[PDB]
Amino acid sequence: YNPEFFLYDIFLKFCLKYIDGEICHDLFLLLGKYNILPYDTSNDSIYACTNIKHLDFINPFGVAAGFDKNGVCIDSILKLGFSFIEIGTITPRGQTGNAKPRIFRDVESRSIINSCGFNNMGCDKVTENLILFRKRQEEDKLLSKHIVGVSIGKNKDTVNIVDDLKYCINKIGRYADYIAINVSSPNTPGLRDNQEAGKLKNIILSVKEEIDNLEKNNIMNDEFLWFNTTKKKPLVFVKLAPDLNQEQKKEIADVLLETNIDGMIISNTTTQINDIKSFENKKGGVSGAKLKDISTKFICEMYNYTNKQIPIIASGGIFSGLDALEKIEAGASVCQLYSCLVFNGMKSAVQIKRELNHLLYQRGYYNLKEAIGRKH
Ligand SMILES: Cc1cc2nc3c(=O)[nH]c(=O)nc-3n(C[C@H](O)[C@H](O)[C@H](O)COP(=O)(O)O)c2cc1C
Ligand SMILES: Cc1cc(Nc2ccc(C(F)(F)F)cc2)n2ncnc2n1
Ligand SMILES: O=C(O)c1cc(=O)[nH]c(=O)[nH]1
Repeated sequence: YNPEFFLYDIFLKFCLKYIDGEICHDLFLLLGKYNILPYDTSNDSIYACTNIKHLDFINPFGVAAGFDKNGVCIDSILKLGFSFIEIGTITPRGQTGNAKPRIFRDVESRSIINSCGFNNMGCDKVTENLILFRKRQEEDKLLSKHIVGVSIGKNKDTVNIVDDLKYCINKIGRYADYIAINVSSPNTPGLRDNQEAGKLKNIILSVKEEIDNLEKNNIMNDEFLWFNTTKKKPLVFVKLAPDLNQEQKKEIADVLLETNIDGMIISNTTTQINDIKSFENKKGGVSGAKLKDISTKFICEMYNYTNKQIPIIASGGIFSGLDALEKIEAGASVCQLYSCLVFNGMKSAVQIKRELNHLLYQRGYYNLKEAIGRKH
């Protein structure tokens, strides 16, 4: 460990006590931007590698979407010891999002509620940011093999979703290792942009198509077209809300198999939790420990319904190595953390990786890839 991490966690716990949540987030994004945040320079355990198709993760931990919506702070967040980051959700046109304050924490239950409503600087500006990250990456030893995914969304104003995605893909696809389609947020009407199997099916196919076109259109060899990490075309993921009945779930599984989607992110925030007293007057989706059991259960179901064919990215409610293993044995290949960072601070990646490494050894597993879906 380090004093650096120690000093910052005191600082962060202080901010947690006094300051508004969104103000804290921005301050830490700002420290990152300025590169005063601490680095995890440790070698990751080779027995904790993971992959989704031919996309390779130096470790099983990344930061979920909504954390660095505008890609202002990628180098620093990655250097906290994460293998990947999912920037966005982005929109073609920048939006203010809903009225502030729109992030509320509950320390006792280690949980968050939000109604940001896709605030972001918009596709063009964010693409400029990612471009600059990619150039920084070519000369930053700590960033090599690190993965940046991009989460893409419809504008609140907009009538048609596909058009919005196509635009995003056209602008930012060249710089992405994967694309995350989310139709799972709370906070855009209504309540969840539709994932109607026919709708979703239509959505997924349009996305792959746009990506394919970029490959066709460009005259360059892949080494100079894909200005990303993998040097190949961005994979396609879809992020699902956990607020669906068992039938809606089975119908979605078919669609993912039908379209041969590269992976699924399970899951987004939920609107089905009331136990939080602080949150009673509040609007939006809930994150953190209260989501943990719900989202795990959801991982299991979709793992079964897709016949284990389709790779899973786990979110959220994961704070410990134990929480991580529970997601992995349910059928998840990689894990994403949001809430843990707010709760546990700068050290989350370092701590969780150690915790998982120890736990993998004490359960007799040889490597991480052996534990994926081992509850069946
Ligand atoms: C403040 C806030 C903003 C979020 N913004 C997005 C977003 O822009 N796109 C997205 O797909 N998920 C977003 N999420 C959902 C997270 O990516 C994640 O799936 C969820 O928090 C569950 O993980 P956790 O329990 O570790 O927090 C957001 C969550 C919160 C807390
Ligand atoms: C205290 C706090 C912090 C914060 N986010 C935050 C940002 C960055 C990092 C860093 F990457 F630095 F770890 C850690 C935490 N939020 N977000 C909503 N409420 C928050 N309250
Ligand atoms: O931008 C938001 O408000 C938001 C998006 C999302 O996908 N999930 C979430 O909880 N909030």
